[PDB]
Amino acid sequence: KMFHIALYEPEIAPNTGNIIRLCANNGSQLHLIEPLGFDFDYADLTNVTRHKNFDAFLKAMAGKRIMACTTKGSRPHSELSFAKDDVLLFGPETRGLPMSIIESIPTEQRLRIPMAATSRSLNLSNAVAIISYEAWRQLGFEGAI
Amino acid sequence: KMFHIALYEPEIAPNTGNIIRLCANNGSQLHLIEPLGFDFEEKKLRRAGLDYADLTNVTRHKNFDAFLKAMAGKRIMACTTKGSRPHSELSFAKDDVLLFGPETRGLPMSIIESIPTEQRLRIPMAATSRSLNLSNAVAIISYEAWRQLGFEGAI
Repeated sequence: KMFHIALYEPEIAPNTGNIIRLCANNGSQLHLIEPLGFDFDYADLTNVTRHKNFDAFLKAMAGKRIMACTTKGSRPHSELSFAKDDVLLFGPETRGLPMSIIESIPTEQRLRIPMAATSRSLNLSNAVAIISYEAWRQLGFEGAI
Repeated sequence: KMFHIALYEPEIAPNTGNIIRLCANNGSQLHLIEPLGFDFEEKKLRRAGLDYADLTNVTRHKNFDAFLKAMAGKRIMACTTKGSRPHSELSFAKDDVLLFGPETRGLPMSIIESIPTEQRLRIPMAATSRSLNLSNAVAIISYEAWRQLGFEGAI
């Protein structure tokens, strides 16, 4: 696997469906951190790991570098130096990551996607796509045909 | 102002909802080339969490000929699997057009073969059997292009 995409308590089933397919496209593992806000190709499901809670997730990822998507004390995603086996952690669609999780992540590991003057947020699946494909670009798209 | 995102005959309303957000976020104009596979019903933007103020950056074109007249003189990149070079290998510039085929079909051959090979873009893939969701493909290519221009217009 190139990267670990981690979704904290995701809300909207279609976004998670899109992210599962995206993870097959960039060669990444998806991690769903329960509780999920909806019910849970078969080859596309061999790339998904469910974790009972955030603590179980941390144990399973112990030793990996965790990047969090947040606008609090973050740089533009393209300014971080990504590496194989990085974890890319995303908050749910309507709330973002809780402060207790954001505070446990150093500011050097916080990333945001730049925005123009517009009040609308990006769809979560598109945000994962932009961040994971920027990270993959930095690794010369290792494993692509 | 930044780029022109052009969707040829898009099929699925939620993808277009996502791409409206993408274009508002990077300071781009969205171009919908009819026929579309959905309307812009009040009820339809409602389900997308959007309204008509979000459509101030959207242009509808009656057909591809109308689109070409409107884009007269602009550089047109085709985002296609029958593309030659990865999206990140092209050098983008302000006012570039990024043209995407619909969800289930590619662009017609008359469009693809009329575009120089060096302006045909593909997104690298681990698994080539599966295609990218159209909203994700737009996101990847438009934000790579915006990165090359130092995210001009971000706040």
